[PDB]
Amino acid sequence: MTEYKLVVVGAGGVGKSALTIQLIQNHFVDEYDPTIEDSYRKQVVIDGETCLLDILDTAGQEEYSAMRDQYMRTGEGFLCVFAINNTKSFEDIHQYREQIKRVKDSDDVPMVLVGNKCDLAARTVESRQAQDLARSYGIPYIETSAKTRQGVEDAFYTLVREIRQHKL
Ligand SMILES: Nc1nc2c(ncn2[C@@H]2O[C@H](COP(=O)(O)OP(=O)(O)O)[C@@H](O)[C@H]2O)c(=O)[nH]1
Ligand SMILES: [Mg+2]
Repeated sequence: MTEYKLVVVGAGGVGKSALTIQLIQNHFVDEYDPTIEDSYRKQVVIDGETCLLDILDTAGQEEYSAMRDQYMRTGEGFLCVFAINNTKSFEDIHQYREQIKRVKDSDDVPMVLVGNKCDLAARTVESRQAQDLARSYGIPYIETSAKTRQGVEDAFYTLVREIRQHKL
C-alpha cells in the first residue's frame, strides 16, 4: 500500500474544502468552515496501485501552524487551487507556487493546477490562460467542480501520478 502526502493550497474561498470533501465523502459541501484546517485520509487504487492519500486541507492566512509547516515541508505534492470566476485567486497562484518552492527549496516539486468551479458561467479566467500558466510551470492543469464532482478524481489522481513520476 502506498502512502502519498498531499497539500491542498490556494486563496481562501476557491474550493479546497469542497474539493477535498468530495473526494473523501462524495458530497458537495458549501458551508464548510473557512478556518478549519484539517487533514483527511482516503484509500484508493490508482493505476493498479493501492494508495493511502493523506490530505492537508489548508486554511488560515498569516497565522502559522505546526501541521501546515510539517505537511508543507513533508508533503509530496501540492494541489494548487484557484477559482475560475475569481481573478485574484488565479493571480495568487504564483505566490503559492513561490511559497511551496521556498519551503521545499526546490523547483521541481510535484503539483497540479486546479481551476475550480468550472460549473459556474460567471467565468472570469480563460481555460486558455490557465492552461498556459500550467504550461509555463511544467505542470498539469485540471478543471474541477466540487459541486458537480467533475474532474475531482482526475485532479487528485493526476497529482498522485506526478508524485509517482517525480519519484522515478
Ligand atoms: N459552484 C460551485 N461552488 C463551489 C465549488 N467549490 C466550492 N464552492 C463554494 O465556494 C465556497 C468556498 O468553498 P470552500 O471549499 O469552503 O472554500 P475554501 O475551503 O476556503 O477553499 C463555498 O460557498 C462553496 O459552496 C464549486 O466547485 N462550484
Ligand atoms: Mg476551507
